[PDB]
Amino acid sequence: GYMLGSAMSRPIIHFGSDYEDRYYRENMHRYPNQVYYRPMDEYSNQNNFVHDCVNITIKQHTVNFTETDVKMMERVVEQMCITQYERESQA
Ligand SMILES: [Cl-]
Repeated sequence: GYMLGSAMSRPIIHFGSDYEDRYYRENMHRYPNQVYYRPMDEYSNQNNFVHDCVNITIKQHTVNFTETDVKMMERVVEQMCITQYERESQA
């Protein structure tokens, strides 16, 4: 029973690796702009929410993708899952 959030903008994250900084700029459109999540009411801890959200969002979006893609999406979808938590908090 994982819901799917509405579209949001993909963040722009900068990486220490010059390769990865640039890889992200070019490929960022290949990554989710929505996130899967179990509902905020089933968690006391945002860390568990985000962790779940990242795991499911990245599975659903691969169930095409490099190892580098998965580092990218780990940092970037976390940040989107945090945004989504913010969305549910406000509500
Ligand atoms: Cl996480």
